[PDB]
Amino acid sequence: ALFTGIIPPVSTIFTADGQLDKPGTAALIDDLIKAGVDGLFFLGSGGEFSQLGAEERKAIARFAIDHVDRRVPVLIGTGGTNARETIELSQHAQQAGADGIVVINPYYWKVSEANLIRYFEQVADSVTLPVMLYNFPALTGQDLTPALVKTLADSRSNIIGIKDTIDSVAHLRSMIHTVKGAHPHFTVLCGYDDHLFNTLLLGGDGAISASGNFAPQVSVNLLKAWRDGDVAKAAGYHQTLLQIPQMYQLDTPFVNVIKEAIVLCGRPVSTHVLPPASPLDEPRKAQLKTLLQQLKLC
Amino acid sequence: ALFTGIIPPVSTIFTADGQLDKPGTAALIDDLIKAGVDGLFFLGSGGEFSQLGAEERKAIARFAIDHVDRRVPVLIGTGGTNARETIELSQHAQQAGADGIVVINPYYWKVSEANLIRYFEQVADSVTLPVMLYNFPALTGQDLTPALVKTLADSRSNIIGIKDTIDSVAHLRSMIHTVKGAHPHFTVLCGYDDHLFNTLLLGGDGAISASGNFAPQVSVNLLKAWRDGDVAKAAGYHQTLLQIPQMYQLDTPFVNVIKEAIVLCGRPVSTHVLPPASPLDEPRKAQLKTLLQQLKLC
Amino acid sequence: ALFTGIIPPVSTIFTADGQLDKPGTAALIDDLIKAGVDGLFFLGSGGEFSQLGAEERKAIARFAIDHVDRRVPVLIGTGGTNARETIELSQHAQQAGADGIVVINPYYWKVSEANLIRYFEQVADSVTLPVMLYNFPALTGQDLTPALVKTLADSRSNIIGIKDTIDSVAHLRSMIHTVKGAHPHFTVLCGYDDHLFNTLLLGGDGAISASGNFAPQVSVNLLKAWRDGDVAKAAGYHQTLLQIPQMYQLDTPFVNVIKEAIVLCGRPVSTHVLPPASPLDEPRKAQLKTLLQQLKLC
Amino acid sequence: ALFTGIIPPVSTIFTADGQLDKPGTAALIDDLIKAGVDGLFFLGSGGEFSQLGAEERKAIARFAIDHVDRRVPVLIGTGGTNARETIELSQHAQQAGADGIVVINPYYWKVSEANLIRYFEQVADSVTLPVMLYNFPALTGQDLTPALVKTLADSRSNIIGIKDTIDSVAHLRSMIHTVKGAHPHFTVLCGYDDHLFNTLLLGGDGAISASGNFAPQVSVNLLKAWRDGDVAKAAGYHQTLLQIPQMYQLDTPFVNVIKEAIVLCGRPVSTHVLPPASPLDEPRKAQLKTLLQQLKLC
Repeated sequence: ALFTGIIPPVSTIFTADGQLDKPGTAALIDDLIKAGVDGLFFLGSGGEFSQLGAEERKAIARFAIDHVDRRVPVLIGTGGTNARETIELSQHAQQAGADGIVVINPYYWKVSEANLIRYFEQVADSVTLPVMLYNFPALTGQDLTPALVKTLADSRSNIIGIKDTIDSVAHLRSMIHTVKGAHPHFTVLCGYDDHLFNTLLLGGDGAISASGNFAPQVSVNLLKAWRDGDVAKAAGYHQTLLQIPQMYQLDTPFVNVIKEAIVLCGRPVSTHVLPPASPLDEPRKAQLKTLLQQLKLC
Repeated sequence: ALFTGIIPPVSTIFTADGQLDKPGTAALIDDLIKAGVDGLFFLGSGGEFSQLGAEERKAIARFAIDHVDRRVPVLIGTGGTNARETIELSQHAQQAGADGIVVINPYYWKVSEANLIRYFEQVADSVTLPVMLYNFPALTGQDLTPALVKTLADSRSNIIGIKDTIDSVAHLRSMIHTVKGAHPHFTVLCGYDDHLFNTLLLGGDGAISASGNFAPQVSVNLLKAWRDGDVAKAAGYHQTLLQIPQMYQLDTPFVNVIKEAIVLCGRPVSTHVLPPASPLDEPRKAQLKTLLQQLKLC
Repeated sequence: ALFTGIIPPVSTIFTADGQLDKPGTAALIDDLIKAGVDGLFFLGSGGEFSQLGAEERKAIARFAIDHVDRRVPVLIGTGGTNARETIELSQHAQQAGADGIVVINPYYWKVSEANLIRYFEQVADSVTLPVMLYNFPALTGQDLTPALVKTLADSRSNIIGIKDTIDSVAHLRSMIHTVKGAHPHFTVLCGYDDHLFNTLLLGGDGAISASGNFAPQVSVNLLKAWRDGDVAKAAGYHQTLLQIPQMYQLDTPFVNVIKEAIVLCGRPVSTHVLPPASPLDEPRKAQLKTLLQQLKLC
Repeated sequence: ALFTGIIPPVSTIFTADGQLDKPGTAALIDDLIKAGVDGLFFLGSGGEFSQLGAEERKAIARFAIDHVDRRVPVLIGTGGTNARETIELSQHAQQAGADGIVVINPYYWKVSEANLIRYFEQVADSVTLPVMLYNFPALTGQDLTPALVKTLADSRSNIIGIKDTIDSVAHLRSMIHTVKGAHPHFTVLCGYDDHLFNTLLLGGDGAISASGNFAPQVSVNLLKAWRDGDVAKAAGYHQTLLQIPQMYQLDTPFVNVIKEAIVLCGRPVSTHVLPPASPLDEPRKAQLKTLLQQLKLC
């Protein structure tokens, strides 16, 4: 099984001019690797892919992949509405030395199931790289059901996992049973912090979640405990992870929260986010601080 | 009141290599002007804006505005998820000689109301051109309520109309009462064929709907009858417009249907559509044909 | 085709004790018959069926049927969540002299399609009377799709119509094509005032809508103009019907608004509504009056 | 803090005549008490309250309370759509010897926030008994938000808890923070098996879930291990509770499954369920058995 464990959706750090902050992004990558994460996912939802252009995405992926310099596995999110661009971005990631790609379903038109299967088979066929599906139905308006994912796993041997982003035990349980019952080594990662423990107890593989950025040690330690057979210890970390997502309510989009949390937990970076996101105000920044306090994360 | 009447969401015609087909899209523009439409909207949902890159969108806008050569008012859809690019596209449209822009709300993240208002005020401020809002909640997953639209119309004097794309008499009626009650010259256009008659009877302004492409005369004739005070004749056309939308069920996305309907109703163009959309099969094409024949549209 | 034209969902008039007001309900019934309605529907949604017990419902139906004394067709709404109670109420309706029953799908559990079909088949089999289905998904949380309705009409020859209560041209168009395509005399009635004109133009049969209570003449005169082929005259009435539904926003539930409109339009009755509905306040009554005045309904 | 811990939504056992099976129901009640549950909740969703009439409900409550004979706390589910009936049933429960009532929001009309508050306030004023709210938005179409629940707790001091029936970590977390932050001894009980562990870790109080009927020891043993500070032993039971809910997919509604699981697990009763539920077929009963085998529940 590929891309198991704790794989944070890394924030892209920008300067006040809205340009890739290389020193800041590099420093975050290095903090993460040292914290013992199992890989790194650039240009996910939290990486701000949907607010960046194609050439910015390429320059960021290239910088990120080069800086990681093969210390851990690197995933690049290459999805969008423009299918020709998805292929372009996917082929670029392979060429640039990425280890896999993460592909969201098209999220403007909710395309027919025939067109959807066709779309994923086309992007899978454009690269020799492993492909991770990305389900985030709150944003897309179109669920990748366990049956559809099994159909895709059946069709293409490089479709090898899913980031399932949903506040639903049922969806995760059903994803694991249906897809991993057919394909034991297909990887299921939850996209929310507070589902990581259940995902592992269900037979899934880890998490790609926001708190990987500012509190990686919690998910890293939970995974270690679980793999060590120390379930009480794992549950202690899960208790923290249960409370973290309160902070995400502070703004929508909450990419600003995540970066402000990185700063508060001890890594000074610029916290600039791209429009239509906006800076987090001082009150809500203070609120974020007391929440991290109250969880001993800072 | 700007941009009233019948304003088709013009299909972008592509060659089989997926490049702008210039003769084909010129031919379509010319068909539409001659059919007596009150304006033309390029790069809406049916224009395939979400499947095109920024530089493609610019070159298409340029070609289209140029070809129209001011014979009617021209609208360009400049929206997306990347707000910096929306501003870039909006400024390009103004520079290229468009008469207005149409701006959909961001449709990946469903941004907070504060961020949404801020987004629309920033793009409105980026141009000196009139701005039409674009509501399509079935695709965006975020409705632009009548109260929100009224707030925006209050905030910016260049936010001057809305394309309201919803199968809902209540939404339209409430959009007209709430916004036009405050701003009598604010333009409300429905985005569905089968609501044009109701939109007019409610005190709204016209339609930007797909059948504008292949059966413009029905809408143009309805509007002429309505403005002439001949309501039985308008309702005659409405009866045809009530039935047209059956064809949109044939595929999803149904941009392929619209282009095949252009061909069947007498204008030979490539049908090529961009991925993730795909060619309409011979069976559903035959179904389209009997439907159009049915309605005496070919 | 059974139960076509204008069939008001008659309000049940209650004294302040919460008991059936016989003189008041009688007076309403007689006004409606004199107005030229094609039938009367008791204990629909606007009839407060879900706020009444089985024995109260039996008493109301009996009173209502006897008072109509066969001068128009009578429908009784017999649905709920307790299916044994549905059969009891449906058989009582036939025994009491009703001409048909109107049955909503169960609206607590959204029961499986197999259980749903079985439910409608058992109730249809419990009586020898015409059975009209009732779709109201905003309240039930379970749409009766055109396909399912067609399956039910195929299955049982006394399943002969539907009240389709939805603000959707598509749902009404599709119900007409799918079900009436297979069953030419299957009756489709819209449940909203502002869809009556479109329903008739689509090939459907009439309406069961709240405004039949306080402004029956608008719908009655629309239907008459349409059957006379005076479409312009019909569309004039439709313009009033387009506007009426702004009053239903004044409260939820809005049975109070409907009874207050009855009084305002010239028929003094108790306004009492059953819990959890409550009295309309004075300011909202004043708003309602100016609306009715406005539309020259009083 | 009232009604904490494990409180099964007791199945109502019916003979094939659709009548209360007193020996069967009494045997179930005794198994549950002997298993060490913290209380018993009759006429919840799984108790078929919505398929029963007022007088049937009174007879069941009375029988249940008398048979329990004060050995554990007894809750009666008194809600419905008919508010007058709710008051009747709520007052009867106090009179019959119940320790508390559990009241769902009205589920036909989604009544205004003002009507809803008034509703809960008037049922809580009709009794001197503790009142538990019941949130089940998948069925009701109307969520009881943490803010509304806190408003109700602020308003009436006998409104002392909630059954929150939702597959959502966020809704449970936010209910606990909002309501228990203002009212430390307000009880939050999850309605799903697979949320019991999370509910306790969040600072909530227990569960009312279907598996309390056929596998009460799993929840009882989870709660005991947690209160003993044996978190690893609690997590082991949670792993079973994670997997149990695949059985509820076997039918909708799934009250049949629950009764068949009671039989399979060692207690022979009528499985009769009330229409529009139906018998579980032989294939699905076999599936259920292999699920219970596989979790060592029988």
